[PDB]
Amino acid sequence: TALRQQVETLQGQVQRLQKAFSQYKKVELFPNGRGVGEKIFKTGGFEKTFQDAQQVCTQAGGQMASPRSETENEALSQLVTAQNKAAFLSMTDIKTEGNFTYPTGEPLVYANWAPGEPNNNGGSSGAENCVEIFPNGKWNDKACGELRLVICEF
Amino acid sequence: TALRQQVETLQGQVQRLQKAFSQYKKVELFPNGRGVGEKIFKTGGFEKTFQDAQQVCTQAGGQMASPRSETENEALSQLVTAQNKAAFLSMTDIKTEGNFTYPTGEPLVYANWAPGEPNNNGGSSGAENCVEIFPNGKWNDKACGELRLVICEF
Amino acid sequence: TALRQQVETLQGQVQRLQKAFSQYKKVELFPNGRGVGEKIFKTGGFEKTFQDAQQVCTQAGGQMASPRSETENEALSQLVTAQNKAAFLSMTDIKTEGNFTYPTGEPLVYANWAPGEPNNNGGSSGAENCVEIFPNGKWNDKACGELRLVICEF
Ligand SMILES: *[C@@H]1O[C@H](CO)[C@@H](O[C@@H]2O[C@H](CO)[C@@H](O[C@@H]3O[C@H](CO[C@H]4O[C@H](CO)[C@@H](O)[C@H](O)[C@@H]4O[C@@H]4O[C@H](CO)[C@@H](O)[C@H](O)[C@H]4NC(C)=O)[C@@H](O)[C@H](O)[C@@H]3O)[C@H](O)[C@H]2NC(C)=O)[C@H](O)[C@H]1NC(C)=O
Ligand SMILES: *[C@@H]1O[C@H](CO)[C@@H](O[C@@H]2O[C@H](CO)[C@@H](O[C@@H]3O[C@H](CO[C@H]4O[C@H](CO)[C@@H](O)[C@H](O)[C@@H]4O[C@@H]4O[C@H](CO)[C@@H](O)[C@H](O)[C@H]4NC(C)=O)[C@@H](O)[C@H](O)[C@@H]3O)[C@H](O)[C@H]2NC(C)=O)[C@H](O)[C@H]1NC(C)=O
Ligand SMILES: *[C@@H]1O[C@H](CO)[C@@H](O[C@@H]2O[C@H](CO)[C@@H](O[C@@H]3O[C@H](CO[C@H]4O[C@H](CO)[C@@H](O)[C@H](O)[C@@H]4O[C@@H]4O[C@H](CO)[C@@H](O)[C@H](O)[C@H]4NC(C)=O)[C@@H](O)[C@H](O)[C@@H]3O)[C@H](O)[C@H]2NC(C)=O)[C@H](O)[C@H]1NC(C)=O
Ligand SMILES: [Ca+2]
Ligand SMILES: [Ca+2]
Ligand SMILES: [Ca+2]
Ligand SMILES: [Ca+2]
Ligand SMILES: [Ca+2]
Ligand SMILES: [Ca+2]
Repeated sequence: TALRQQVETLQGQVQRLQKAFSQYKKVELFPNGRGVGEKIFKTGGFEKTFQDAQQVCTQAGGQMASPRSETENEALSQLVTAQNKAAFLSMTDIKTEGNFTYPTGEPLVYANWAPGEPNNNGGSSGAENCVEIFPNGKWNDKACGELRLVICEF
Repeated sequence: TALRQQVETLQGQVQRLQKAFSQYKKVELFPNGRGVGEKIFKTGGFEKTFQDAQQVCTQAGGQMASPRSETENEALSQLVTAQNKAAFLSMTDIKTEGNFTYPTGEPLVYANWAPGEPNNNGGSSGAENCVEIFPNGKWNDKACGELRLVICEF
Repeated sequence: TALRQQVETLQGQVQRLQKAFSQYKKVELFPNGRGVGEKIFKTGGFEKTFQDAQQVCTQAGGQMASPRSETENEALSQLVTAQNKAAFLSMTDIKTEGNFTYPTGEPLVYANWAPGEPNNNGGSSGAENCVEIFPNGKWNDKACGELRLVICEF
């Protein structure tokens, strides 16, 4: 009976927590984050080389963005559009040229290459083994040593 | 009895959640957010026309700021003061000139017009049917096509 | 029995809350925050005098940073490194020259003074009674009237 009073009080605390949490997720993601399913993408609003971006995302507790669907890709395109800066994705063809994989090593389940890309031609930058996403959502292979918007996936 | 052990464990988890949540609300609102009652105002730190600001706030899961009291208005004034940029509020007199309403269509329950305002005179901008808030908290009717600080209400 | 169903449902809600909360802490701290133990440090990304920084942190619900260990100090150094701007710490020697204390008045349990510091010589700024932290983590006594990165502790 007293136990009953305790779980009804827990129900009220839990529901208030859920309400307040729904609100603070929306507050937190405004404006530099987007949620898709269980994933959250968030930009730090600065640019780094691919290598430094990788360290930054891991150190923060996440990883670089691996868009596995149109919906996830659109969310990233929304972030780079707002920031007006193209962002590095997680994927590279470093192990095998022309074959872009996630950092786990599996092949892409989704791809949105711009016309003509990937082309592995960064001019004076040499080969292009990383991937940038444009405001329109399209992808281009870019040299990993370039500076691009950092977006992390959590 | 075992059930008793389970709710006492729930009590501990709930309380730790409440403690950590109180802290992460303060962390999140620092420095671009303010809480007042059940409302949270947060600025994105960029400027947009009223129309674009409306889309941005809705898309993010909220709406534009509708200050219904002195306390809510002060919180907004704190945000525009920090950003040093005047912000659009939610209210317009688009439906009826001189009669400012919330987006629901109800009349203001609170108003803080600067001296002489509203005046519906944006010079070359034409009529003024939206509302900007100044660092001092005072209001001026401004053309909706101007760019002003975006603050959203959640 | 029905009570049993209610606490098992609470267990599921609590665990989902804990999972989502772990994720939104990491999202929130990226990139301007760091957690150490029960503390969270977060920079606002602007500069203020020591006096104004104190007001800002208190008003936000926290206080200025009081690094009490190497780990806490490193977290601050990570924030000023990212921002490329030295930050004020909480400690002053205002009450007694050469004796730096926390705002509670207790002496430092940890210190990381740069070589030669503290020296109480701000040139035209006069005496130096506050403390700045550099990107390398080292400390220098600086005049309290200077503008430095604002980091708050929550
Ligand atoms: C770029 O480089 C990568 C790395 O080598 C290559 O990745 C491979 O892509 C192929 C083609 O789609 C893919 O094969 C398909 O796998 C599907 C899923 O089932 C497979 O994995 C499960 C485990 O999750 C196994 O239990 C299944 O039996 C399948 O096992 C695969 O079998 C093949 C031999 O038939 C073997 O070569 C693979 O190593 C092995 N994979 C794994 C993970 O065990 C199937 O439904 C479908 O029918 C295909 O078999 C394969 O999984 C990828 N390999 C790896 C290592 O991930 C790309 O081929 C290459 N090129 C491109 C264009 O991306
Ligand atoms: C600017 O433009 C707007 C839109 O037309 C006008 O808004 C109206 O403001 C008036 C004046 O304050 C306001 O009337 C007061 O309403 C108070 C609340 O009670 C009313 O609403 C409840 C429901 O919440 C009803 O159950 C009550 O019976 C009241 O109903 C109102 O009755 C009047 C006729 O007497 C009718 O014209 C209204 O449409 C109707 N409102 C609603 C929502 O049902 C009362 O305590 C108080 O005594 C006043 O009656 C009225 O509610 C506003 N109308 C709307 C559509 O929201 C402004 O008049 C106009 N000018 C300014 C200066 O803002
Ligand atoms: C800069 O300015 C400050 C402010 O005056 C001075 O702070 C003092 O530092 C000393 C030296 O370390 C420190 O004394 C040590 O305290 C340790 C902890 O135990 C003391 O506090 C507990 C309560 O938490 C008491 O129950 C203990 O009995 C100790 O009490 C202290 O006793 C001394 C007399 O023996 C007395 O003068 C203190 O006021 C008193 N402190 C308190 C808080 O009650 C001990 O383990 C250790 O053996 C030392 O005694 C002392 O606590 C600090 N005082 C204050 C007010 O915080 C610095 O000396 C000065 N210089 C520097 C270099 O920082
Ligand atoms: Ca390549
Ligand atoms: Ca290319
Ligand atoms: Ca008007
Ligand atoms: Ca006006
Ligand atoms: Ca001094
Ligand atoms: Ca000095």
